[PDB]
Amino acid sequence: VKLFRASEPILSVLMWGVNHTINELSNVPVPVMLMPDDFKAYSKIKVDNHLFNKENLPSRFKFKEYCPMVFRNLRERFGIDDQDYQNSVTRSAPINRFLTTYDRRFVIKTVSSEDVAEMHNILKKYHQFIVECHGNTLLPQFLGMYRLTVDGVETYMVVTRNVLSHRLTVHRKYDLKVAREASDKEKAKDLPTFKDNDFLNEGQKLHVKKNFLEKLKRDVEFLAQLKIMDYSLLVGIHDVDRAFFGPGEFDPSVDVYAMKSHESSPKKEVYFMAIIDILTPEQYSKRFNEFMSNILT
Amino acid sequence: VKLFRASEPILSVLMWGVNHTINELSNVPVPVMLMPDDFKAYSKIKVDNHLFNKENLPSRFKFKEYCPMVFRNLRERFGIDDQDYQNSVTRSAPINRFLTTYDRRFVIKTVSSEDVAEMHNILKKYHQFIVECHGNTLLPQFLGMYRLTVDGVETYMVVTRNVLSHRLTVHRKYDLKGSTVAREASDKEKAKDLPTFKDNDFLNEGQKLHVGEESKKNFLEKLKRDVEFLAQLKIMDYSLLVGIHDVDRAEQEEMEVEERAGPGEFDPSVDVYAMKSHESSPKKEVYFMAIIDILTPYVNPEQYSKRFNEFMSNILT
Ligand SMILES: O=c1[nH]c(=O)c2ncn([C@@H]3O[C@H](COP(=O)(O)OP(=O)(O)OP(=O)(O)O)[C@@H](O)[C@H]3O)c2[nH]1
Ligand SMILES: O=c1[nH]c(=O)c2ncn([C@@H]3O[C@H](COP(=O)(O)OP(=O)(O)O)[C@@H](O)[C@H]3O)c2[nH]1
Ligand SMILES: O=c1[nH]c(=O)c2ncn([C@@H]3O[C@H](COP(=O)(O)OP(=O)(O)O)[C@@H](O)[C@H]3O)c2[nH]1
Repeated sequence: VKLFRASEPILSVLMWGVNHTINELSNVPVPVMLMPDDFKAYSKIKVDNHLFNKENLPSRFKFKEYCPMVFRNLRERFGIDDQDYQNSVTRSAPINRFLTTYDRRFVIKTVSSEDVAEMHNILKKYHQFIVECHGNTLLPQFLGMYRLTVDGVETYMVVTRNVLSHRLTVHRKYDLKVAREASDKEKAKDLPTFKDNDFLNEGQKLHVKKNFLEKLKRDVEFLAQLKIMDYSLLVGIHDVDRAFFGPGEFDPSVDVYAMKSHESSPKKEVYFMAIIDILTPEQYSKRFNEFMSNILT
Repeated sequence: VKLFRASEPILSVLMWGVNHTINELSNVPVPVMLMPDDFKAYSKIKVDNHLFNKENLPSRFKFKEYCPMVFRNLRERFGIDDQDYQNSVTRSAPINRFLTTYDRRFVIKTVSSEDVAEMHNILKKYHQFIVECHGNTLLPQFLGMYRLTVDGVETYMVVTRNVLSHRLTVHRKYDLKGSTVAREASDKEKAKDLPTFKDNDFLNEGQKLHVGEESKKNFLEKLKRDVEFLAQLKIMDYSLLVGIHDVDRAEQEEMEVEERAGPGEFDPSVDVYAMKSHESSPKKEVYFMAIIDILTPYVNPEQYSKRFNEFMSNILT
């Protein structure tokens, strides 16, 4: 009995909508191939209840899902079962614009209308690229894209697989990208978001092999070839020593970006690494890949 | 995996709609009491898909369900699981406005805006009457009420449990009102495969139904209660539907089917209007008898009750 009880009403709508669309999809056959119209398609449901089920849901709301067939296929190619996605979103309200599902498995990012249009422009080439990778890639893994309408205001969301581990507490986070550095406001947060200058001014390195770079070069060559800029690389460090289940112990089919540190590392660490924010040139490609090529040993 | 394949889009939308509302209802807890809000409530969904899932459903339709909590409660009170209701509507399209679910268990009647109004106007008294009779009534057992919009057109439908059996063939059928006037079946009707005979055809045929004292008394007590209730609510033009199933003929036809390559026993938990004929009776028969068509408000209602009951009393011995 899924009460869609949430910290606030828009989360109740997100839960109700992902539950709804994923069931509806379970009654839609898996095609032999996607078709171009699947790349221009959408689902839209408008709910108008009166004196009914208003306990946790709003009474009037709208839910739209962009390209349901394309994102169900992507979900498949990334190895995510549809019922697991639905459970991660509806079993418990998502948590803290940036959310994760209660089980920290997926992140729900609020995006702009421009970002939704941009993804619509990149989607067929992105999907074909993921086919040709067999999902082995450092790009964001898009699982769904939704518009919600609550109290007249529209909100747009993109669901991606979490870069960081959903079980291991991550101890230092870097948003590696002129020159950028952490605001002292951000620098005073419970888990800071250090940017590019303070990974060099701190002396951290990540000691591992070379095939990470082989995947990254393909990814960023693709991003540039699609005229995308402004993307970052997200890096997380987990210090095993800080500390049933275990320490440094993770499932690589769930934390897909995780990487064990070499025996040669000073600290006993596990790293997580992936590309983020790819919804918006060629020079960016080379400068950014250089920066990240000089951080593995 | 449910395609909702149907010969007409409206049927597909009906199947989608009952599926949707029953599954939504399964996330709403089951209340201790009904609140009065529950009798003025409704649920509305408006679907506008685009290049998506258009094999069977329309891209654009609307579905409204009335007092979903009250009819869920009624379903409970009549012994019907929500899961079974959903499955009879959605496993395969309803068939031949009048339909029954593929498994013959429930009847789906297209009704009018005024019928929906009168159903609201009587629903609270109807629920309490069902409550204080424990579901023991000849009246229609209402399980759902919906409004479909396909191609900008609104269709109201009312779901009821079948007066007739879902297994036993029904060989003769009458629609009796007890009216002073000459209710007789047209040559048109009388020329159909299973015609619905009316009063004067029931009398000019000398049909009686030997049911036996115990069932006859339960029946006449049920009917007296029910039609006093209808008179209280100023309701008229309701009929008694009677179906006769010939056990021997059923066996003959059954064997003529099996030759191309119990008997007369029914389950009163599903065929709730069903009665076996008396031990010492001419032919082995099974009857189904219930009241139908009770959504038309205001011969007076008390006068209608009187004439109706006086007629139905002597239709069975
Ligand atoms: O005594 C009542 N209590 C009610 O609670 C109630 N709810 C509906 N109705 C009757 O239903 C019919 C039209 O159907 P409906 O009302 O569903 O259409 P609508 O006017 O709401 O929508 P729309 O056609 O403008 O889009 C009309 O006779 C409504 O008066 C009720 N009568
Ligand atoms: O636990 C997390 N798992 C993630 O997978 C994840 N992805 C991003 N973030 C954070 O959100 C902002 C990036 O957002 P962005 O889209 O790259 O850029 P912008 O600030 O323009 O929105 C920064 O604060 C990032 O540290 C994540 N946190
Ligand atoms: O629960 C039921 N199971 C049935 O199997 C059944 N068959 C008919 N009816 C009712 O009887 C009248 C139609 O009789 P009809 O003469 O065939 O058609 P109509 O009078 O509209 O021309 C209407 O009240 C129908 O809803 C049935 N009710």
